[PDB]
Amino acid sequence: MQYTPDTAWKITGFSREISPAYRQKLLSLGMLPGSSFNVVRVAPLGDPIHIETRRVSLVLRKKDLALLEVEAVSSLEHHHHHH
Repeated sequence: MQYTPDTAWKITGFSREISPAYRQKLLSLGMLPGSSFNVVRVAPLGDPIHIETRRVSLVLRKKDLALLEVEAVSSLEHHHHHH
């Protein structure tokens, strides 16, 4: 139950073992870590991990997810604009 259809994963950064292709993609986009993303769905049949982010959609293999540094979020904090 490591991967679920609804999970808020925090993005900390890519691992060293990470491939040059994926790593380069981070360099190409100025949207580097520092936020969280939700999983669109998880295929137990044996398909890669499909994830969606308000920024863009992307799919990575299970191994790729393990390599990427991620952390679960449960802080649950909100600020009031006024009053």
